[PDB]
Amino acid sequence: SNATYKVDGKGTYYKAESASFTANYDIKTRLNGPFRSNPQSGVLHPGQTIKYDTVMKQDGHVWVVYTGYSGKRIYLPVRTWDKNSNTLGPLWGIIN
Ligand code: NA
Repeated sequence: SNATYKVDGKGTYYKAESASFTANYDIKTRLNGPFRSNPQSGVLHPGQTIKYDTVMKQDGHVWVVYTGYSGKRIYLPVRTWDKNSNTLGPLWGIIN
């Protein structure tokens, strides 16, 4: 897997990707990195749209990363990911 991703020191796969994401559920966002155990930043509600710059795979999900007003980095899970099969669940929103 991950021929066109890189991998960081926590084993998170990442690559640059510029697009928007419109949520279709209340999706919890995280501070610090793409782990559900991290401190919560907040939520996207259905119909809210963010512009992201990086896609990551960690903690059972694909995540996208964007920047808050204050400059902080915010990590948003968008679908499930199975690492051993290299397959993805359905998106929880709309890309672009
Ligand atoms: Na992991």
